[PDB]
Amino acid sequence: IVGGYTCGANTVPYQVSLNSGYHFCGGSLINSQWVVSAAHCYKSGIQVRLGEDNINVVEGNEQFISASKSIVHPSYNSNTLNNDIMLIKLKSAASLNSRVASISLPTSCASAGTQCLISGWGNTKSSGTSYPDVLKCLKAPILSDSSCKSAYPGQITSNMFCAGYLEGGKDSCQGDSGGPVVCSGKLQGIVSWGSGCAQKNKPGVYTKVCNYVSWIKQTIASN
Ligand SMILES: [Ca+2]
Repeated sequence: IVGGYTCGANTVPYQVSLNSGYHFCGGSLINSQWVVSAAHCYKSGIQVRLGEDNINVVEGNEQFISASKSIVHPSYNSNTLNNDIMLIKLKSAASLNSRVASISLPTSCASAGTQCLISGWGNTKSSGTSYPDVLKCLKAPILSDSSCKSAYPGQITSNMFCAGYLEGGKDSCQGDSGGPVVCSGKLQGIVSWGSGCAQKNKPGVYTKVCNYVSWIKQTIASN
């Protein structure tokens, strides 16, 4: 996260770190056994880390659970990042408490202008490189469809939305991928892509979760 702030330990209790020997992507806990992330975060040998603040120190509230199964969206396109969504099942159920908690799925899609909370352990620099140890947060608004498509002509599907600041300086970045965008208490987005981070006229692009709620529900009911 570029130009964000320190969240505060366990104030975002649905935030997970995906670990394959090192943190590489975020995710969201949506019930005691399931995590939503980005399909481009796919890899084998995922361990899901819940209750994290400092991802390099064991602070006492963590739960480390291996994934039993990953399921990339059937229509995921790795060229365009259309349908950039994946489900991860945990080998055992997480214990839910004040520090580990699920986030609700949306019943209806979010509206342009709505302020949302984006979080992760990704790069905090615009052009350089610095990765944080504690969880970073950012408030950012959903941008109109028209301004999104203007920023990224010929690249935006109806399964994507833009959020952020056209003036630049505030954005998600690499290492935040797969993490949450939470608006009005619902998971509305997944950190997907962007042209650089925090650049003028290049806002963040997010997977539009409300288009996938049927697929998530049926997949969880069968696996
Ligand atoms: Ca930790």
